[PDB]
Amino acid sequence: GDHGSPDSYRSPLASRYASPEMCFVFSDRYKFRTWRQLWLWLAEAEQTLGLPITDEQIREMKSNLENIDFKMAAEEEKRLRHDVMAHVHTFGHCCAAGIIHLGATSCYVGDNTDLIILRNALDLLLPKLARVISRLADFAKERASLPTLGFTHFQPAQLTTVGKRCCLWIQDLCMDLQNLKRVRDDLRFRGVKGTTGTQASFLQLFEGDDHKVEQLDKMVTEKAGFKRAFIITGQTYTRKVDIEVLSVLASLGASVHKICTDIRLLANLKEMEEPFMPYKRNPMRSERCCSLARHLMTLVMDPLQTASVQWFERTLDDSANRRICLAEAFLTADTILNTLQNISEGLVVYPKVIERRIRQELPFMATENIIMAMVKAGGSRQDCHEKIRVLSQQAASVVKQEGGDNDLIERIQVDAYFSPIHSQLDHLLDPSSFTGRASQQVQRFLEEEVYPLLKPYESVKAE
Amino acid sequence: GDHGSPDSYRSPLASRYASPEMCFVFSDRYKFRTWRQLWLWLAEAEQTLGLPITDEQIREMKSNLENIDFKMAAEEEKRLRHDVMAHVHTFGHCCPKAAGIIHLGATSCYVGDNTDLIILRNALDLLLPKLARVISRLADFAKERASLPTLGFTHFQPAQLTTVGKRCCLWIQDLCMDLQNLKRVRDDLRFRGVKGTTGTQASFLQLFEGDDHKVEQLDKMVTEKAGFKRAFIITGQTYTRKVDIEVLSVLASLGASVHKICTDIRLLANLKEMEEPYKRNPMRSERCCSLARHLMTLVMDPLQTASVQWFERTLDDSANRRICLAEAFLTADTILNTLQNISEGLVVYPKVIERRIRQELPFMATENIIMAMVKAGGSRQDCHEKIRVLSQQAASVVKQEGGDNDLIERIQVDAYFSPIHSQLDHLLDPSSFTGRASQQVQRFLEEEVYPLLKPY
Amino acid sequence: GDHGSPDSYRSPLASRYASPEMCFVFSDRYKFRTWRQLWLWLAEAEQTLGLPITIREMKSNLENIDFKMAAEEEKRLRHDVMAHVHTFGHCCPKAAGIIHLGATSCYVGDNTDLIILRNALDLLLPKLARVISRLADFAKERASLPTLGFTHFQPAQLTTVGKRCCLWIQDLCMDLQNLKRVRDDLRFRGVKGTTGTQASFLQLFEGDDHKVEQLDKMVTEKAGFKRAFIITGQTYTRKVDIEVLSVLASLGASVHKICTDIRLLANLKEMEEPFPYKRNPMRSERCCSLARHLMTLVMDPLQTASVQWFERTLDDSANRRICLAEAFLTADTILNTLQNISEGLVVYPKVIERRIRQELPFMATENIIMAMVKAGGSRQDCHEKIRVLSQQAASVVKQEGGDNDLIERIQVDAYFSPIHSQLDHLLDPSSFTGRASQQVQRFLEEEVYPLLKPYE
Amino acid sequence: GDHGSPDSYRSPLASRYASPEMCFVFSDRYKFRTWRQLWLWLAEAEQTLGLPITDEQIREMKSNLENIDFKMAAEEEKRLRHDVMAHVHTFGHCCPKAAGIIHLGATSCYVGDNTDLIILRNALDLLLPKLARVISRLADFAKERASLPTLGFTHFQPAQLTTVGKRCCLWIQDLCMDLQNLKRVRDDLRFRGVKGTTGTQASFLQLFEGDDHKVEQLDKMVTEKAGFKRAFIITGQTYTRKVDIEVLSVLASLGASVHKICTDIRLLANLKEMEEPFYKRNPMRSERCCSLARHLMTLVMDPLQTASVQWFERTLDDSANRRICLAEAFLTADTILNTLQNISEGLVVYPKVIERRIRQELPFMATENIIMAMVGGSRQDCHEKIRVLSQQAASVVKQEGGDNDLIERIQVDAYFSPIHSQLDHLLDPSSFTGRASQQVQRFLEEEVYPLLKPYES
Ligand SMILES: Nc1ncnc2c1ncn2[C@@H]1O[C@H](COP(=O)(O)O)[C@@H](O)[C@H]1O
Ligand SMILES: Nc1ncnc2c1ncn2[C@@H]1O[C@H](COP(=O)(O)O)[C@@H](O)[C@H]1O
Ligand SMILES: Nc1ncnc2c1ncn2[C@@H]1O[C@H](COP(=O)(O)O)[C@@H](O)[C@H]1O
Ligand SMILES: Nc1ncnc2c1ncn2[C@@H]1O[C@H](COP(=O)(O)O)[C@@H](O)[C@H]1O
Ligand SMILES: [Cl-]
Ligand SMILES: [Cl-]
Ligand SMILES: [Cl-]
Ligand SMILES: [Cl-]
Repeated sequence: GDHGSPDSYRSPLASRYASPEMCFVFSDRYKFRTWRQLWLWLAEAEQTLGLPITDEQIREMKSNLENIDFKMAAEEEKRLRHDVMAHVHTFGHCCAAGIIHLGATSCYVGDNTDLIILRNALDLLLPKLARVISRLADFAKERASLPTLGFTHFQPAQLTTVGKRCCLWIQDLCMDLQNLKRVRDDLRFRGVKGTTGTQASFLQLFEGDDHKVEQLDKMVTEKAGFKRAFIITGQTYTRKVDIEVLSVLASLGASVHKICTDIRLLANLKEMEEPFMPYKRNPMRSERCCSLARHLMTLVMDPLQTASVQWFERTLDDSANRRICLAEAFLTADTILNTLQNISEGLVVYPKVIERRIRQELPFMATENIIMAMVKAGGSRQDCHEKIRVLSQQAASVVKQEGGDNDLIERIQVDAYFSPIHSQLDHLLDPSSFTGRASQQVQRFLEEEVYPLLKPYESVKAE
Repeated sequence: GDHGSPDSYRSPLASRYASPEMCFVFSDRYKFRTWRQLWLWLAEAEQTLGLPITDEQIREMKSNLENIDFKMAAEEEKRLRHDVMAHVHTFGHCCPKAAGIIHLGATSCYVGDNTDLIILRNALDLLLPKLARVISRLADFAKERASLPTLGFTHFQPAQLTTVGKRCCLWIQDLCMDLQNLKRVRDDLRFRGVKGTTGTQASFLQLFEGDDHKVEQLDKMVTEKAGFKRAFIITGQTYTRKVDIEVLSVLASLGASVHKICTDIRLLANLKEMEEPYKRNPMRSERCCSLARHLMTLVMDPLQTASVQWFERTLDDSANRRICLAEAFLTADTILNTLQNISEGLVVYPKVIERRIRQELPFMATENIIMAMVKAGGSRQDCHEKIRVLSQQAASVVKQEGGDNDLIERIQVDAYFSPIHSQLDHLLDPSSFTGRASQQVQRFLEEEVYPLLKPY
Repeated sequence: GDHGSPDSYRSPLASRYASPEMCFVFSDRYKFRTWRQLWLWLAEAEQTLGLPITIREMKSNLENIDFKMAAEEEKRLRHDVMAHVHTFGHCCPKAAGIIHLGATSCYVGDNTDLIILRNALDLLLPKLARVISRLADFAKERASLPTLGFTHFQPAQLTTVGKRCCLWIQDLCMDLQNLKRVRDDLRFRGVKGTTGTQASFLQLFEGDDHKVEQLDKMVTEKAGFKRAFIITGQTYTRKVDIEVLSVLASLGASVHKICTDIRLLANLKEMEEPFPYKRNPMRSERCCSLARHLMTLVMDPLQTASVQWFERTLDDSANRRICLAEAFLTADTILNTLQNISEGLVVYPKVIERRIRQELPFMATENIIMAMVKAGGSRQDCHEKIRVLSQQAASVVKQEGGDNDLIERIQVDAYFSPIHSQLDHLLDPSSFTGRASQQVQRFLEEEVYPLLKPYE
Repeated sequence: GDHGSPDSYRSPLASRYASPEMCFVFSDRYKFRTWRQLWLWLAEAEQTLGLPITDEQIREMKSNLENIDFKMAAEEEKRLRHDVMAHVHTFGHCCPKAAGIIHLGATSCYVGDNTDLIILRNALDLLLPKLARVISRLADFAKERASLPTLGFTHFQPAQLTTVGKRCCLWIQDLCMDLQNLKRVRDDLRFRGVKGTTGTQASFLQLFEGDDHKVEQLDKMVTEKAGFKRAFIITGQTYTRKVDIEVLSVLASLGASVHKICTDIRLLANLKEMEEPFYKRNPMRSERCCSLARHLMTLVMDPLQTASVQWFERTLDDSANRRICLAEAFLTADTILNTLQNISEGLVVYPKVIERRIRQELPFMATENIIMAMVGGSRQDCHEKIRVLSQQAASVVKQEGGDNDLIERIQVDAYFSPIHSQLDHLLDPSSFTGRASQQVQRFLEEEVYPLLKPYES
């Protein structure tokens, strides 16, 4: 087992889905290395502020951040039924021992690690989402002027373009990118707060010096790479934070489910397919994204409920739930972005299928323009409307009652009434003349909104 | 290793929480051995109904149900991008004589769906006795404490006395509703059987040269081999994903029951009236609420999934079900194992309970005091007013001074209540305020609980 | 006015969606009438058990509800049940003293909610049965009409229009069984006192437990319920609300799936909702919209039950006013709308036929190979030859936007001369539907009609 | 009547809970007045950009924005089975000159969607001041009570003392995050504008005879008339239903905050340490807040599911759901904030009840400082001797239902002779509250007051 024995349950998010990078962020090695990192930082800062901590103690700790004895820690945890003290012991064993965790409570490691993990998990998602957006934007640009049947109520509607529709998709994902970046940036550090949030043990440690306590809190926050620490906590950071993070993943799920549902419907229509020659192909990656996106939406109710029933300075009914929902929300989001990147790399378009479908539907939407051209030729709008209405009903009935191709244009051609227009008919039915401002909209959107958001991710010159 | 390297995420449900039995039911070994079992049962039934399958082919399959080369299946899935096809191939590799007849006529869901149904039913069967055992233990506690008065709480404020056992029956009753729900869903679970790519059995009909009777026989025979009483007549490719709603909905409701019970226990621990088996934290109860919450959340997965299945099925159910079905059962198992341990060891502190009743009961006793004063030949009008002023004073000592409730002491030295003084002991006997609590416990256990547990 | 002024928010469920019958079940008039009806049943039973009571000015004033007075009382007391005892007592001067004799507020509040829930289920059941019956008529009508099967919303082994309708019918039949079980299993709260201990009643009957049990039996029987709880706190267990809204949520999932399928078939022009060029399946869209809210709402009672403390907390009350009515008014609307969709549902066989003509040839190549082998050809060779023609046809379709000409390519090819005479029969769509039509028949005879018989 | 007759279901959110102002924002009068406002603005802008619309047509529409014939609209809707077309016809009745130009070029969503956006923003602007007031009132209380020791609770068991004001800061902090969220969502809300049937503006482009600049300017002009800084460039028929998730998710999070705060107050009410403003009193307002906050949380699943299954340029399966969830979420949030303002206005505290509970629990928390004070004694010996006294004190409390007599046991014991002199001082409750008071002062100065300064009036 690197994901373990097949003789016991193994989470598919670990064993089947998420990237090894995100799997590692939520691994026990990452967690426990981070606990040691935090104890190292507490030591460093406690020394600076005058506590009795030698340079030598700080070096032996720094030298053993990664040398974690998991068999030992498991045995100690089993005996003490307390994970942090088990790790204090184990870290002391290879180390500095008497001053590890000096003055701190358990959440100094547990809760601050959770915050580092959440932020690092966001930092993994962000470039992946930007890559998907960038890949879709290339597609939108390429296909900006390609007419395609519009759909409202999934019924034929005013033509759009393949690239304009792709912009609906991109825009939602751009809102996600802004949301994730905001949440990542605004995440605050718990810091040093004590059992109930009052910093009592640290205040005793610093012999009543409130300013040394405030300095320590700022120092560990800065070492952890956070710009801001909470002033106010109970035992832990407010679980409202977990709602904020999972809500943004839930809304990302909704965007992806919509996008991948559209692609599935386009695949049925044979207009677009997932990246690669068999005649029948199933949109399995999009089906998978929808399946996983749904679980992201579902999971938002976990942190909403948890926060709602936290009592006072903390109840421990948050712990098991968070171990599952935070890790699994991010493993799920990771998988979805990885798959969606793959989807976005070489979407297959069939312009001749799209054209055929337009040829079958457009004439029903062209009748106003035909009416205008007759009236421009000095015809009667009224008479023309009545006549064209009857031809259209007849064409529609051939389609449904006979299962034939649409013959409206043929009907108009052999009708002498429309003789003043027969020479304009090809021009009047040119699909590019029905797509409104779709291509211009693509260009403006990409220039004004999409590329500026992508500029921090970019990662040839005139000479 | 067994649970994997510490360099990946490892589910807490596997490594921390659930029993080995439930973890085994949701293991890849059990899943794939069951795929092979289903292929064996298909071959046996098909041979019986006249298809060209040999005893040697059958013996080969039977001999290799557990002999699963997980490495080969992983490689072949990477190549084929199809999990069932990968396992058909892998099973044909260790069963070369049988290779050509494995999966004959079937679509992938034949093994996938039917195995999930077998797993769901077996998971229900592990839960049901554990739930019965929790109910039995709480029933014993309820009988033992049926007559033990305790302060009633409405709005979490002092109310008409109950008994420790009577309150316990609130917990038990919800859990009995859960036992009944789980049993009904278990007994009512139908097998998908043999249905074909779109549910029409077209492949099987062709194999049997248009003999509809043989197709129906095949469906009956695999169903019976699988230990199910009934198969669907109607399916698309999959069994209706409405089934997953039915199963996870009863688990969600069980989560709500547990969350409430364990909330009350956590409050009782604050009150120092009851504890789980000087600072002592109700951590098992906290863990149960925490996991019960997840059980409730998960119900939204199958509701959504079934709502957007298109036609004879879409594959957007598959990843989701891999996550939620196992998680729901592992979560439920864990709660019931933990609740078993809580139920085994509940400690009651009667002296604390009695102290609290003595602090609160005098304020609820004023009516009784009036009636005795009245029957002694006193003014219902005047006795109310006299007692009300003493009560206002006593209430101020409690809230304004943080003092003990001295309402009875007040009445004892007030001569207007002379007719009543001899009776005060008896007028404030907490046993006389519990209404029918203890009788309710006895009737409930005899009429409702014991009969439900008799089968376990 | 009847739905109020347009200058405030008015629920669309009342003003736009639900039937007047369902609206009236969740009306204040129905609610407060039932309060008085309960008060009459309480006084009647109390008299039969010998309390001091002679009932007719109560039975007189069941409908004579002075809403103006009651609102003034409630402002004054900030307690709805208190307000209506005073009001009913105002118009009932002869009985004011004996109204609510012994009871806590939940005697009217909670039992009325159970009466309302059961009456609401009783409005839904016939509606659901009727929809099922209409869909069954349609399934039988179209049992043999071949239609393109769909998995992943890609072409798959043919089904029939009627067989696909059976997928929809089955999910609804499960809903009908669920709704009937919950209706039949609903227990009355009866007479239970403030914390569930019947202390006030025990007192009233001077310690006679038997009479308290009898009273409880009597009011339950008067309310038309078979069974009361033995065990309650102040209220019936809010687990009941989970059981009810969960079955509604599952109904929403069924309906959302069915109406999604209809919307897809509407895009394909194979089906249309009953009678401009553009035809939109707006009733099916509305059903999906509302079904979605029905699934959403299950999280309300789940959360509520999970955080009820001890013998009850009042944080259930506002929530239940919203979610219970809304769930039933939503479900009423969906059933009404779905009935309307079923009535005149339009099928276009020639559209269905044309699409099968475009897709079936790609699924027919195995049968053509078999016919050629039978004519003494190589399986392998024939496969290669038909593969090249199939790729040509697929390119016409996807690369050129043409009609599928595979059958024509085979017809004009001399290699396939041994089966040219058989092609028309080899491509007969009815020969590709497997057991679809027989399954419709078996399902309707064994499962649907027996289920509907009781609703005849 | 005003909320309708008692013979039908009447939403309790209208009839029983929400403020009349929020009820008005989600009323039909407001909705259909706003549809008319949007039609007028469209006509003004189109006229300016050169379409054949006259001043008297504009004046006619302007004169009739409130003159809504609801009976006629209902009859038209029963006839047309379409709400926007019914209202176009009905407006055209009271505006006969303008009738032919009402809705020119627009699709139905031009009024429906833009009105919803105006409504969401106006609803957000009604909540924000209410939330600010709650925060202010709690901040006042937190400052007053900043140094009042009270038992800390983890796992709802005795823990290191906090203060009444510090604990209040937990509540205030969550609500400040809500205030920031609501403001953000409000400020970032974009207008749908003029987009056409599938969002391509084809109809407008043709009206302007192919002049893209005119189409772009029309969209800008209506957006500016509606008081929005920014319009979408990209839409289908509708604004993206992701917007509805963004708004209801912030409301759901506020529900979570409120549920937690009011759960704490209900627990304090049990302990008799704090009560809601004016012997047995029930925290019924806090209970109702929890009840409604729960519904606000539940509602988040509606928009999530809706957005997830919107096909292409839109499907109509959003419409009925949005009629219910958007109004209800806001009417629920309104009610909660109205009630919470009342709860926050005069919280009752009982210091002597608080003090007694601290006296019962603090000895068990003070044992470390006793050992420190003894340690010129022995850390090992003092710890073993103090342990047995704590076992004796704990069994009195639990097994015998008595008062905590640990301090007495120490006082009588000759061993602790050298510490008896300082025992009162060692058990001073203010010495156990850590930095609670200072944390409150810094929080209020740094984080809360600056957030509230924009709401001074
Ligand atoms: N106040 C606390 N803060 C942090 N961890 C705790 C606290 N109390 C107990 N624990 C430990 O945290 C872990 C919780 O386990 P679980 O419920 O499985 O997440 C166990 O090791 C507990 O012993
Ligand atoms: N119609 C089908 N029935 C069963 N399994 C399928 C079907 N189509 C594809 N699969 C396979 O099902 C698995 C789905 O993977 P996941 O989405 O990760 O659960 C993949 O290996 C697919 O190739
Ligand atoms: N124990 C109780 N049983 C029944 N109703 C109560 C109880 N306590 C208060 N009430 C009333 O129940 C109603 C709750 O209103 P709401 O929270 O708006 O549903 C109010 O009129 C309360 O005064
Ligand atoms: N494409 C559309 N855009 C806006 N409204 C529409 C559209 N199609 C239909 N409607 C109308 O929108 C309303 C939807 O009503 P409901 O489904 O009850 O919310 C009905 O009056 C419909 O006729
Ligand atoms: Cl700390
Ligand atoms: Cl099968
Ligand atoms: Cl009662
Ligand atoms: Cl528009």
